[PDB]
Amino acid sequence: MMSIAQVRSAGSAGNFYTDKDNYYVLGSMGERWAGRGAEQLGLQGSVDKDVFTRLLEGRLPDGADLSRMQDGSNRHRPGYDLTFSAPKSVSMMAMLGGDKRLIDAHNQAVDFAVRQVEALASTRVMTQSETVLTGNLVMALFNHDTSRDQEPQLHTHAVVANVTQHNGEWKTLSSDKVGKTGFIENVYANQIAFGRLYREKLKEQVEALGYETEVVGKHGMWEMPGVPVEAFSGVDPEIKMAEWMQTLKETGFDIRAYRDAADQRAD
Ligand SMILES: [Mg+2]
Repeated sequence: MMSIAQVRSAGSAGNFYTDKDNYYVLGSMGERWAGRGAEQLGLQGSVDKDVFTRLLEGRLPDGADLSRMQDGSNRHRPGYDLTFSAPKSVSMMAMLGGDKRLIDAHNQAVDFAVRQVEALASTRVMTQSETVLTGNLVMALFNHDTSRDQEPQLHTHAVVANVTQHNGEWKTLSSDKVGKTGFIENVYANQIAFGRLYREKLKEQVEALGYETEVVGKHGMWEMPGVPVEAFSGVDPEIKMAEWMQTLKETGFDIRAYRDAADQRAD
């Protein structure tokens, strides 16, 4: 699924997305830049925290600056956070099960969905304003491993900076409340579909690995049959991790055998 929320403020955002405690189980954040806007800025690969933070403030390495300081406060909205969450069975198998290929499958599915989101990129150019498609965004993807309930959950925070290049200049992303022609409005209207696109893309890959899937909800929500999702549904990263492993062992589920059955059943 894909959750949508506005990024709070430049600083705390920087700290949240790169906070080690959010990806302790994964061991890595696996962050990377994405979006045609990023390639145009020369931003590729790993994300430097200072550059990411300044970007959320509206300051580009390009030299362009969209910050609007009003008595110590920046009124430039940082951007949006689109979170793609993998199904519980995948998260368990990836993080507690050892199958790292599923993390990679999760990334590729997220990468795929984010491209379709980028196509909605637009800016407001009042000639009466109007929205004009831009087709480029600057994004930073960060992987986290825990849900709000402290259960295993592989999810990627797709942070979309509030900037976009139009006719050479960097402008803020479109916002149209009334006609709902703005970028964010178009994202909301397709929230389900995008989360759907990500899930479908992830499903194809997991099935190519030899894994089975089963629809457990609406809009195609699915889980890998047989995985004890139940056990994980209902302060110190190291202790939390030890607990997850402990409650899993107590489910009696033989993870490795599950993996081998997928292998001897793939190709
Ligand atoms: Mg998180």
